[PDB]
Amino acid sequence: HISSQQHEKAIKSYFDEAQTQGVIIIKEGKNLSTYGNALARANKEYVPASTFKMLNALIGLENHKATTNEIFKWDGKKRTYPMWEKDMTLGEAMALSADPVYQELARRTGLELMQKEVKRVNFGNTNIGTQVDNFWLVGPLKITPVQEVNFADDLAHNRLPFKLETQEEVKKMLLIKEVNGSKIYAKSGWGMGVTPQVGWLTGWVEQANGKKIPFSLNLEMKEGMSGSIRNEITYKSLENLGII
Ligand SMILES: *C(=O)[C@@H]([C@@H]1NC(C(=O)O)=C(S[C@@H]2CN[C@H](C(=O)N(C)C)C2)[C@@H]1C)[C@@H](C)O
Repeated sequence: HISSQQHEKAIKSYFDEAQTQGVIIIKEGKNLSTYGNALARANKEYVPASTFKMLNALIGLENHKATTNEIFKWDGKKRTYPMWEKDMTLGEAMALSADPVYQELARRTGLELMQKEVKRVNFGNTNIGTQVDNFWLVGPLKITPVQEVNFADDLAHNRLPFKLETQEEVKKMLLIKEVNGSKIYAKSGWGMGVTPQVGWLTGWVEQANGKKIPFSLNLEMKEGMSGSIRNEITYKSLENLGII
């Protein structure tokens, strides 16, 4: 009974109140809905940053460069964040968004196979350039919020061109929240070495009844913003719309 004008206003205000510019795309069935305080971002290209980890893991697992219980050892070198200084599975690394593990996995895949697989699944502008272990951070790979939500929709419904088992193993890594019999699966992203900086949270909601509603939030991150503003705007938006 809440008007769409009111939903649009409330979700715009969540971005306004985080002092950022952003959009959140929701897809119900085949219909895309765009909300937020910067709608024109929906079809603009940004680096995928750590959202690329979902496809890196699909490619690595499909091509047997890793398994889901293999432990990627910390090599003992200092990492940007102390929580990355430990040994972890692809799964743990997904939740911590640990770039060093994903960089190692990309190097096992190698530049040639990586290029072929990123073209094969049709991700973003599909260009990875000549450096297998940084193309998702500063270019040249870019992707729009519409393309990210369509990727999430594909993964949520096992539609990507990988085995069903590869897709389920990656999906199991992405569970971030359970809210009233609803499950939220998502990957966050924060591209710090592009200007302006870009924040992402892309995934889907699995409702109690089995329906999956994919989303993609995309915003401008600014110095001394907390990463958790991405989750908060998302949960508020999905709750406002009655998806969770
Ligand atoms: C991916 O985009 C980069 C990493 N991704 C994230 C993220 O999406 O939050 C971070 S932030 C890093 C992870 N956990 C630490 C933390 O204190 N929290 C935000 C919970 C800091 C990285 C920048 C990746 C390419 O570096």
